[PDB]
Amino acid sequence: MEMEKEFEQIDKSGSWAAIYQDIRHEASDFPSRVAKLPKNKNRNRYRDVSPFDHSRIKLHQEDNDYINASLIKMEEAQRSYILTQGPLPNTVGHFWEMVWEQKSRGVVMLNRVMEKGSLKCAQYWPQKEEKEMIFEDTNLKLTLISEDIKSYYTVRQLELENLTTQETREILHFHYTTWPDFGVPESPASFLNFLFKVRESGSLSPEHGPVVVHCSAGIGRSGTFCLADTCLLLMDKRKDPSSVDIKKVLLEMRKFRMGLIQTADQLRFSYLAVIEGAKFIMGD
Ligand SMILES: CC[C@H](O)[C@@H]1N(S(C)(=O)=O)[C@H]2CC[C@]1(O)CC2
Ligand SMILES: CC[C@H](O)[C@@H]1N(S(C)(=O)=O)[C@H]2CC[C@]1(O)CC2
Repeated sequence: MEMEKEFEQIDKSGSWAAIYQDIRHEASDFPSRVAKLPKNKNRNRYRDVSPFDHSRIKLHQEDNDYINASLIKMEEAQRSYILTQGPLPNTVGHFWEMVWEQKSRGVVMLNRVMEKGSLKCAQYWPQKEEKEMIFEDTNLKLTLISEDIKSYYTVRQLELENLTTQETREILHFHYTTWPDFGVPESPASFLNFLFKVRESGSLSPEHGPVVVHCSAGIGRSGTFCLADTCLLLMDKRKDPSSVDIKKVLLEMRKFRMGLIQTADQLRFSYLAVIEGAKFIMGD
């Protein structure tokens, strides 16, 4: 079926939970043996969210190459994404090592450091220009260059220096600051505006390594971001945009990381975002 009318048909019939459970039943199951080794327990935020072995990002280190991060490679859309958990106190150096080694331009953050009165990820970037951060375990230096605070999101320019080689690179930090502590946003308008700002920066384009996107577990909000982006790109590329099947795209993405889209409300919100986004592209 088309998307917008399949949407109203699920709303009128109130069957979002049944649709979402079907997706959960059909989703891929691949091994995640490296994630479950005892030496990696303090590298995982949640015991039930792990990267598959076949798609995990490897650190370029001979001691321990493990990080909780997955490469999502979308062949028809010609887009790749790295989805990862919010960094932990003992993985902030690994996080920036990955950004460096994978040649990423942008980092997309969809959570606040504290939500619901609890810590959802480490404070992993510097908050003042004159107070830079040094990660001694991976030999990297990180400096805040500029910050632009808007009503729904903040964009930061950061300098990452590899202290071994003295090479430097500019990294863009895109921080969506207004996702509610409970539920999903009422309108997708600010989320779409944010997606378009990431796109306009070059961070999603083939001349760079894959964008790094995270929330707390790296599957819920993060899944919504890449699902919406890929669906909109496919609608632009194909002769028949009504042929894009958001459930099929989601199942393709779940070949590369488990659990993408965590609730039926996140599934409905993803439909809403793609539907509204397709009207603005036209092109309007
Ligand atoms: C009551 C929670 C359900 O998951 C609701 N469904 S439901 C029953 O299928 O209509 C959708 C999405 C989330 C929701 O609260 C609002 C409409
Ligand atoms: C080619 C990877 C580098 O050798 C990494 N650095 S780095 C970024 O150049 O400082 C140190 C040593 C080993 C390493 O993988 C992790 C920390």
